[PDB]
Amino acid sequence: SGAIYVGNYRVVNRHLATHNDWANLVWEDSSRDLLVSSTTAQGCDTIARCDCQTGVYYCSSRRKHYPVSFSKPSLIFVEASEYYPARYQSHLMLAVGHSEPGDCGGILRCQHGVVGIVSTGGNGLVGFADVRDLLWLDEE
Ligand SMILES: Cn1ccnc1-c1noc(C2CCC2)n1
Ligand SMILES: [Zn+2]
Repeated sequence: SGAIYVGNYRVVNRHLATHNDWANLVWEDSSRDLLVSSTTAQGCDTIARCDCQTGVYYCSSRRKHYPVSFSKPSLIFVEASEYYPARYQSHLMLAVGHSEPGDCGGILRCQHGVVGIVSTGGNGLVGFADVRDLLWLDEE
């Protein structure tokens, strides 16, 4: 679990969205595993606007932050997970590192702020849902 809190937006894994997130829906995309909902209190997070391929992500299943190199956001085939089938996911960035299903929502951050959240795992890779293309998170 985990979320990005930017302005009055809450960014979560679409597969972990609550009834409240769906009841207060701003934007969702099953092919990115991303859902954004509206918040009452404003958020502490800034969004990276950058093409950085180095950063640090939180791994809840290790209680650790790991510096990683990661691929640019792409359309990637992902093997079946306990929360999704074997399928293509878009705007996905891969690095070498530990990602279990409960790691989804852990933040990946660079020198420019929040890059994305853990979305995929297994075979010693960790996939992140990029949010740096979502410029609209930075206003309204
Ligand atoms: C409707 N739509 C479709 C694709 N992207 C959007 C979207 N992005 O931001 C928003 C507005 C910004 C304030 C909430 N909608
Ligand atoms: Zn950056």
